[PDB]
Amino acid sequence: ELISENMHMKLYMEGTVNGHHFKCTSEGEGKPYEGTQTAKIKVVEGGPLPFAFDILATSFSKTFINHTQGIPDFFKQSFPEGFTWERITTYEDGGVLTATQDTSLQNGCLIYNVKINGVNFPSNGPVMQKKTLGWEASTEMLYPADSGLRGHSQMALKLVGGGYLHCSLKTTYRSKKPAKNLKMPGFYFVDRKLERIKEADKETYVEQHEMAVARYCD
Repeated sequence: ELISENMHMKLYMEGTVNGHHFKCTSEGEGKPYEGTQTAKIKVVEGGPLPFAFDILATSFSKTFINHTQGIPDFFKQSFPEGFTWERITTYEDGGVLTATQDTSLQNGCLIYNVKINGVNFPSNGPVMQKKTLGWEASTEMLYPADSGLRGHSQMALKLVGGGYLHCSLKTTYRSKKPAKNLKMPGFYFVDRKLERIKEADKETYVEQHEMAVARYCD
């Protein structure tokens, strides 16, 4: 019940991509039970980034998923302790972006800390050439594994000039709450779309929106 109808989040992010160091911060809010949220994001060091902001988008919030059909909510159950997540995104043209994240709750506000390693992005590929046009909608499948929850998804990054770049995502979410105090879900799906409200100055400011809704087969 530490998770109310409207919640605010604050985030710190640091990492490198192809050797380029950067940091970002964000402030956001959303409706955890409706599965919607928006974050206002700033590149605060290393800007303007020499790579498409799109590769960072999935690293800016699992408490904001509308868990329907009575699906136990691993994320909302984890508070006040919180949870971590860890992920590899593999791009078909050779780049990989891993991220590790901590989610905690401090004085009613969600606090995210994220670490990023982006490696081997092709120098003349669309990510390093900033020739990308955002993500299509996607679905993640989630089920218990390794004492946490494993998630898998595939995403398509739209490209300037047509065509898409395919990626796979593989995540593990880990609760910082004793397992005995968690009701695990069974296998399920989360459908989500990630959109921009606005951006400015070579992606050094981006306002990002996500809607995410959990379900079974339909």
